[PDB]
Amino acid sequence: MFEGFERRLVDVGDVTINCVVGGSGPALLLLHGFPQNLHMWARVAPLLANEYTVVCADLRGYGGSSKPVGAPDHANYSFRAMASDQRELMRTLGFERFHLVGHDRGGRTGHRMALDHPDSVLSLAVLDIIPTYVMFEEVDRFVARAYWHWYFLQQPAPYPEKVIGADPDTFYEGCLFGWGATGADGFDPEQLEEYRKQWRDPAAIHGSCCDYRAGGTIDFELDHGDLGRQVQCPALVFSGSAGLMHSLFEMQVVWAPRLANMRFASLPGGHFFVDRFPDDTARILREFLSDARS
Amino acid sequence: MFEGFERRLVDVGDVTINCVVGGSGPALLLLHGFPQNLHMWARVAPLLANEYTVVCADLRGYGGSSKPVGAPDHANYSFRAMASDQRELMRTLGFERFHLVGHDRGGRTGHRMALDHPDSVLSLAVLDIIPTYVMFEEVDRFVARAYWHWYFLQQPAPYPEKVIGADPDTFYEGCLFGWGATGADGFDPEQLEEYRKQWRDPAAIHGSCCDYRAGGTIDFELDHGDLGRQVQCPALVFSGSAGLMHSLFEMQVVWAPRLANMRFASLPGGHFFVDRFPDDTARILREFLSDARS
Ligand SMILES: [Mg+2]
Ligand SMILES: [Mg+2]
Repeated sequence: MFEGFERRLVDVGDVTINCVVGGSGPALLLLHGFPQNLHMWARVAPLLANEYTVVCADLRGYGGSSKPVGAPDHANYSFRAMASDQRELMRTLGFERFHLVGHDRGGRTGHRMALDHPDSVLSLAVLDIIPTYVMFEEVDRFVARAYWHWYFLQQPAPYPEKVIGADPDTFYEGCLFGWGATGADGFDPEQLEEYRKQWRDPAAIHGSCCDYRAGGTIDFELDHGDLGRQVQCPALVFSGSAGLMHSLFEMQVVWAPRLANMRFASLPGGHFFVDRFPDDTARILREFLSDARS
Repeated sequence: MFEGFERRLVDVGDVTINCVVGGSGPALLLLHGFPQNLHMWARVAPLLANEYTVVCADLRGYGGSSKPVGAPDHANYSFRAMASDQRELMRTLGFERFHLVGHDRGGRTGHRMALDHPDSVLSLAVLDIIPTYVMFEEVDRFVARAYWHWYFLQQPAPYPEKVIGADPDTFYEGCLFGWGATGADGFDPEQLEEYRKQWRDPAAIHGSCCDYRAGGTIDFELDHGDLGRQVQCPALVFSGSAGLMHSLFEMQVVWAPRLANMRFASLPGGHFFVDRFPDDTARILREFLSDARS
């Protein structure tokens, strides 16, 4: 995978970020989510590398990046800290400004990065997510059941860590395959093994739990404080139209207040649509990036 | 434990209910909750047996009672089904009417039994619970985090079953001890070993998960249909004042619309106060039962 891309472990502040870099053209940072890592972009990145310098990076707590022990207030795993790492990675790789695409946690990191450092983000695509603030503030019995892990993973360490660690493949496969009878079909075998191998690392089990602890505390408070602001660069809300999120919330409604320049796109898949629709994901991203740059 | 009590496995229809019976005087049925069984009453029952014929029974899906495979609609684990079993158990043991005390799932079973067969329940004590309907209709980010298991346990079989199955002791200890520093202290070793035998039983892991799946579906719907109806017999709302519940809800507010004759009592413990305050629990239940009968 990532034939021809340079593989780099870059020290940024107090953590090291694992990434692959390939291509030429404007920089494009692709950030993964849970329970995955930069390998979710194994097919999409090579397709866009004919026009962009594509960087796929692992968020702190995931894949090959540092996984520090979470602080009692979880602040070292807020999206502000996660975004800072990635923005500094890009600056180190020589890119002061860059386009950003983020799925799941990576989209949340991107949203926070655009609010914290508007000048660094040329465009923002958030894949299959609604704002973290809305997820919690408007939770109801249906949202809490669908997103049960948003609450289980917030339990104090080391409880989720020990429960997950007793059989991580079973635990994460549930988060990845979800409950449809299609469920595991469609994942590329090679990318799926990268999710498996990397998630069995107890330090990554811990780091991802800390990301979720922060989400419901520090991130929620930071997001609350920024409700009077909008992301100003061109933005794309890109959803899996056959997924649970597209079904419980209206994209326009939850995002319009956060994005000053918003476009929409969807593919007929679920939350992990990038895994099943690599080529079409690359196509939609390329069209949006072209629109953004115009 | 339960010295002098008779052990009975009683067929009530399509399930068999495990119970112990002791004492003399009016019938008193004590129903346990999650993640426990009739042994949570090992100290309280002998104290009350000097004035009541005390029956401590295992709910279907728990302890030594039948644990059928959950139906796709979870109806065989509704509180209506669980209540029917216990009312028939009492009738078979010779009692058409009895006092009822329930903690956690057992209190939910009791509320539903009083709504479905008011003439069979002479008095109803609900221990450390607020109504199922409220738990779900008024959920917010704090409630969902505190009662995360109400959402994890609703995930489709066999997922929670396999996650829990990999390390039952770690999973249920977190449910029983909680996150506080004095979490594990103060549980009687003998009673704890009986809860543990259940924790490790795959059929009980499944049964309890199905109880939670029904609670969020069939039970919520049945309860919705009965809003406005109040149980008429004397009732006691008995809570652990040092616990989470007492902290997020007001007992008066959530129970008043459900109980026409309501009294209150509390002990300075958490959700599992019965384990820590057997003598005082019996004292309070004795005082309430006397008041009820008078
Ligand atoms: Mg976070
Ligand atoms: Mg039930």
